[PDB]
Amino acid sequence: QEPGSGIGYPYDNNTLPYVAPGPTDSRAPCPALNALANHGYIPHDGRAISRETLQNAFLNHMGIANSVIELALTNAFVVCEYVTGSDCGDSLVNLTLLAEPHAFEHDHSFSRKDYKQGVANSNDFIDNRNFDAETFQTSLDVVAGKTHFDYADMNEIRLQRESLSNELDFPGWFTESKPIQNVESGFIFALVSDFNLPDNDENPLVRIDWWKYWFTNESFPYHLGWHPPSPAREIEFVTSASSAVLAASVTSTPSSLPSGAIGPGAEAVPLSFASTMTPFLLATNAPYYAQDPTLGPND
Ligand code: HEM
Ligand SMILES: *[C@@H]1O[C@H](CO)[C@@H](O[C@@H]2O[C@H](CO)[C@@H](O[C@@H]3O[C@H](CO)[C@@H](O)[C@H](O)[C@@H]3O)[C@H](O)[C@H]2NC(C)=O)[C@H](O)[C@H]1NC(C)=O
Ligand SMILES: *[C@@H]1O[C@H](CO)[C@@H](O[C@@H]2O[C@H](CO)[C@@H](O)[C@H](O)[C@H]2NC(C)=O)[C@H](O)[C@H]1NC(C)=O
Ligand SMILES: *[C@H]1O[C@H](CO)[C@@H](O)[C@H](O)[C@@H]1O[C@H]1O[C@H](CO)[C@@H](O)[C@H](O)[C@@H]1O
Ligand SMILES: *[C@@H]1O[C@H](CO)[C@@H](O)[C@H](O)[C@H]1NC(C)=O
Ligand SMILES: *[C@H]1O[C@H](CO)[C@@H](O)[C@H](O)[C@@H]1O
Ligand SMILES: *[C@H]1O[C@H](CO)[C@@H](O)[C@H](O)[C@@H]1O
Ligand SMILES: *[C@H]1O[C@H](CO)[C@@H](O)[C@H](O)[C@@H]1O
Ligand SMILES: *[C@H]1O[C@H](CO)[C@@H](O)[C@H](O)[C@@H]1O
Ligand SMILES: *[C@H]1O[C@H](CO)[C@@H](O)[C@H](O)[C@@H]1O
Ligand SMILES: *[C@H]1O[C@H](CO)[C@@H](O)[C@H](O)[C@@H]1O
Ligand SMILES: *[C@H]1O[C@H](CO)[C@@H](O)[C@H](O)[C@@H]1O
Ligand SMILES: *[C@H]1O[C@H](CO)[C@@H](O)[C@H](O)[C@@H]1O
Ligand SMILES: *[C@H]1O[C@H](CO)[C@@H](O)[C@H](O)[C@@H]1O
Ligand SMILES: [Br-]
Ligand SMILES: [Br-]
Ligand SMILES: [Br-]
Ligand SMILES: [Mn+2]
Repeated sequence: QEPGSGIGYPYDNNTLPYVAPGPTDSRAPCPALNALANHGYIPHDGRAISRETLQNAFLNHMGIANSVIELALTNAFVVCEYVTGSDCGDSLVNLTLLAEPHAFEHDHSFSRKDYKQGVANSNDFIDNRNFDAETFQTSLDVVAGKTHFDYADMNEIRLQRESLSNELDFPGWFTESKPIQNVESGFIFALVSDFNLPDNDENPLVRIDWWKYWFTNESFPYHLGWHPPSPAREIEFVTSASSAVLAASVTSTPSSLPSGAIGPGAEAVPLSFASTMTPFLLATNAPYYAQDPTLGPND
């Protein structure tokens, strides 16, 4: 928000306003990076981004400590080298390359379509990067009529997304990605669980309106009482939440789940790509921004 507005105070004492991305700006498949870039906490054009810029942006503006993004930084740079064909040093070329499929970006996302979702021909691909309202609605519908949800609910959401994706994706495309997805499940708990409840740290419940605002608007739900977690969330919280989601008993089982969907997931690890492997072409769509309504500088 506008620095003088004091909307972030006393959690964030140095805010910057929301500015919609323009057609030439680079955006990510990540709702967090996109929100940061929309505020200029990382470059508004989404290009030439250092590790420290990301670290400071997450820590100072979203209450996410360095430990939370350690692997994510490593993997961002692995993907940058893979896509561009050379080492990216400490300047991530852009955000858009992070939507390279079957890499850091993955199938069965909560709010994005898959790279080959619903395509008639094997060579076709679609926008697996920008926010997709319909896809996100398939996630929200699992918790329809509710204001909050718990670990077991999140487990049901990711299962619904896996089932839909396995059914809709071009045959042979679908590839399950429980370890990366469920770090992101833990990220959702870390950012938008309800810290106003007494047992938040031990038993976090996602506030659905906060989650919807963040994902749909790619800006921060201050108007709904949200603020950056204080103290900043650490990696322990995230991976514990990840484990808890996958540990939670399944009471409704969708059909067409891939093998071993239900049960513990592997620890997320650094990505690696063979030098002989050429990257898949990136979707070229202009960056998404909220238009129903469009957002003001304080939104
Ligand atoms: C340098 C740090 C980060 C990088 C490079 C990064 C990268 C990515 C990428 C490539 C995806 C796409 C995966 C897919 O859904 O197919 C993604 C998704 C996601 N990211 Fe980030 N991320 C970072 C930090 C964070 C943080 C700190 C949060 C919140 C605390 C966050 C929240 C999410 C969520 C919730 C998704 C899933 C979106 C969906 O499934 O629709 N990210 N991220
Ligand atoms: C973010 O950065 C990525 C990585 O550099 C950009 O994707 C790449 O964009 C270039 C164009 O600048 C594409 O190069 C073209 O490739 C075709 C076919 O290989 C060739 O005939 C053209 O002469 C040109 O070299 C490249 O394919 C593409 N990489 C991938 C894997 O899709 C991306 O455009 C950047 N996005 C933004 C919004 O900045
Ligand atoms: C995206 O942000 C906009 C702007 O903050 C939200 O619009 C507001 O919605 C609330 C209800 O929750 C109203 O009190 C305000 O009057 C709205 N303002 C405008 C301009 O409409 C919008 O709800 C957010 N989107 C989501 C899905 O959370
Ligand atoms: C992205 O741009 C490419 C050309 O630069 C197209 O060939 C791709 O099909 C893809 O097109 C989509 O996104 C662009 C934004 O650059 C739109 O202009 C198109 O209408 C399309 O949605
Ligand atoms: C914001 O400023 C107030 C008043 O000086 C201070 O008490 C608070 O610690 C600051 N918040 C942060 C995150 O530094
Ligand atoms: C989240 O983190 C837990 C613990 O590392 C994993 O089991 C899960 O698969 C996801 O990566
Ligand atoms: C989540 O999982 C990691 C291992 O993946 C632990 O290091 C952490 O303490 C938390 O349980
Ligand atoms: C790891 O940490 C999470 C979040 O604090 C808990 O919910 C979980 O039970 C485990 O202790
Ligand atoms: C990972 O961690 C979670 C939360 O502590 C457990 O519920 C799960 O069984 C696994 O050990
Ligand atoms: C975990 O527990 C639930 C009940 O909470 C069962 O429905 C499920 O089959 C699993 O054993
Ligand atoms: C078991 O409980 C889950 C949520 O924990 C529901 O989504 C499901 O329909 C069943 O009642
Ligand atoms: C739905 O069905 C699966 C397997 O049939 C169970 O693992 C799950 O607990 C739920 O009952
Ligand atoms: C229980 O919930 C699952 C996952 O959301 C559905 O696939 C199933 O139809 C039932 O409603
Ligand atoms: C987004 O842009 C629209 C213009 O259509 C305004 O009406 C709105 O206030 C917001 O700034
Ligand atoms: Br670029
Ligand atoms: Br489809
Ligand atoms: Br796994
Ligand atoms: Mn995806």
